[PDB]
Amino acid sequence: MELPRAFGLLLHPTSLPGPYGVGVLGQEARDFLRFLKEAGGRYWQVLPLGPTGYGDSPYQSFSAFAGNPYLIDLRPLAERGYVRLEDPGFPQGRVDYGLLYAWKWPALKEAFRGFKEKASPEEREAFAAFREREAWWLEDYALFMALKGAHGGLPWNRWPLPLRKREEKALREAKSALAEEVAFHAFTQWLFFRQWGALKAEAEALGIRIIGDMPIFVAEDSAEVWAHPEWFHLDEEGRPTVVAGVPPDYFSETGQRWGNPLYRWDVLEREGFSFWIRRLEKALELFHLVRIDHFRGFEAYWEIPASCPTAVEGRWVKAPGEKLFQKIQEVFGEVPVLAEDLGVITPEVEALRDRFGLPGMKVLQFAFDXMENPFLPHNYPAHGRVVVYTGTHDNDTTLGWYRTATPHEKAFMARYLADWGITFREEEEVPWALMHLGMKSVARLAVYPVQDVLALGSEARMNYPGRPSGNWAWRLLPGELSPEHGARLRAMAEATERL
Repeated sequence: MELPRAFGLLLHPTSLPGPYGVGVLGQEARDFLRFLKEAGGRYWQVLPLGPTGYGDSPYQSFSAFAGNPYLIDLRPLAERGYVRLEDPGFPQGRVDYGLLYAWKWPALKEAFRGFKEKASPEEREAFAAFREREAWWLEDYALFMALKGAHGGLPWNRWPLPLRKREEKALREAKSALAEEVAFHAFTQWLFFRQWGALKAEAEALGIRIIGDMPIFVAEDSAEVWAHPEWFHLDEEGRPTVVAGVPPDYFSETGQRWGNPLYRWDVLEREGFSFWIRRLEKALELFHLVRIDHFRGFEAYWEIPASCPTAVEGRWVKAPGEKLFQKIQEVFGEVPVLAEDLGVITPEVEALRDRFGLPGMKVLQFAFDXMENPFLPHNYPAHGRVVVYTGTHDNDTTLGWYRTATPHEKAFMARYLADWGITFREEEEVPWALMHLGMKSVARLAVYPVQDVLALGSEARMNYPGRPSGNWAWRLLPGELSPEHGARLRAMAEATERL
């Protein structure tokens, strides 16, 4: 792809302001695009947009194709008279997922019954046309979700055998018995993609490009895994025999055990890689660029045995990334894909990343704990084909990171900033200082989390890997991201040839 000198902002839609407990795809989503555009930004980065389960994690989704029903704006539904909206008293600046689960799900089911009652026949036909078009994933997803309501919320590999093993009869039966619930689930998707679609056109008109996020491994308890068990390393009970993650590290004694099911790469290859083709086609329908997390996993992955509680035990296994990407380029003609190449990177990963022209990432928060550090701007690629962040959604906010930074990191940070003419007076100025450094760098694309723009502390951290609760809940306050914040970003971009 072509990456011009620009800046953008990272903001998961759940973090948008507005009523009813969670950011949605309506007015405030548009207001934020307007803000971005007037600030000179050309990129909006979001996290995966699928339905969430236990933990509320976008990275542990019930489906690789579906959209998050929590993101649906209920306001258009109320106007059409499908539902009456009663706000139960949501808190400010955070998603109370418990209340959202207890309130938003019923409200959606209400809107569906109300839709069936009053919707015009053209609305019903378009909905039905959507179901026919998206059928190759939707039928499994919608049945998957309905099956949870018939089975106490159990994961697919815990449902009765006939349903777990996907017998034709059991399936056809279940689909008949759960007809209405199956349709409700499909109705959430119809709404999601039409709403996302309208938002994507708004960004397009405003000249903003949306960077999507595609995890390499999908979730154990998900419709696609349930529908293609042969593609993953599962036992006959449908349970992972080995799981994903990363081995012991400099930054992690035990490493991280993700729990994701691992692909049977050889079986995907003989089959033709349709899963990947499908995922990319789909991502490109929603986004202009897509970031693939754990990119190095296309070359080799850490195979953790299921019966091991950490990441300490395991083995590296090669993956046919070279073959997959040659197939992708042959079939798509272009990989508008960004690579997440953090952690320990071998020359085999770099070769493969560079072989396909994929820009990697740089994280400033990791640049000061040691001049040779690759996260320092003077060590960036001569031509700047990289994305620089202060920190991602997995890191603390820059201010938060700085308050707990070691004495040697702070001292070197300040000496390095001065070498670039950047100085600061108070620790609260550190986010902007590092953003300026990133904008002054050769990195074609500087993308910053909105929390750094507001210089927020640790309370506004989005994900703390390792903590099981409290994540993905940060939300902006109405009018918190002000016009002055915009003009300030504009000037920085103007001053650094990013406009």
